[PDB]
Amino acid sequence: CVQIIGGFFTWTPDGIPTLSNITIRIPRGQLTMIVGQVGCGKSSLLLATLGEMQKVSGAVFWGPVAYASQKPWLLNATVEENITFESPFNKQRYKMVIEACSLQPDIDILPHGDQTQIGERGINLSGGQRQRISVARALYQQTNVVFLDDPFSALDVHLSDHLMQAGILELLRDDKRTVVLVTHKLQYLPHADWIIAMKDGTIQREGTLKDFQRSE
Ligand SMILES: Nc1ncnc2c1ncn2[C@@H]1O[C@H](COP(=O)(O)OP(=O)(O)OP(O)(O)=S)[C@@H](O)[C@H]1O
Repeated sequence: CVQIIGGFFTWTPDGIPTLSNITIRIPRGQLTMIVGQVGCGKSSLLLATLGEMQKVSGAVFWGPVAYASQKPWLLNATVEENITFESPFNKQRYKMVIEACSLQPDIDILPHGDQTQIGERGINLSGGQRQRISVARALYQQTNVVFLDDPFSALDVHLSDHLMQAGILELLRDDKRTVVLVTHKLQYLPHADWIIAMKDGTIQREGTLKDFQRSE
């Protein structure tokens, strides 16, 4: 599991802290949503769980962890390359990830059916395509933990439903990975195990769905 006790850090060598008194357990094989308002330390907590931000006074334990950031990024290479990301290619695995991301038709829409040279930052692609490619990169890698920083911001309702069904609840939940996804929707609340509510950089309440509905 991913254990955190006494969260405390900020974005400076000295200054007022934004991370304050966070204690969270992320057990294996469990969907964990993080919900809250705009500016409640969701992605900050994501990067702190990563070890990206060495906290001032606190303990954090859990490694190579797959992670798709909020702002999508690409390489100066092909689509297959960005989705493989220096990994030995697979037939069934890669085709599964391609189909489960609702990406094969739009991939075939491009001027080059595949191995198309993705431009610098993705000028000849749209935001939703970049996001789907990032989510495919995150899902395709073989690892224990996956983070997805709101992968449903530039997607429709149909594509988001198909992604959360085929790629998340059927493919991620298949191999029993520790999926930690942060977003704000309705369909995903009853599909997770632990609900995490954040307010002003503090965990307001914590627990499961029933422990959240039986509390204030
Ligand atoms: N890379 C960074 N460097 C310095 N400051 C940052 C950085 N990222 C975020 N911040 C600051 O940290 C504060 C909180 O940022 P976030 O944690 O990303 O907000 P959030 O609502 O919890 O998650 P979002 O909005 O979905 S990314 C913001 O006010 C930023 O000014």
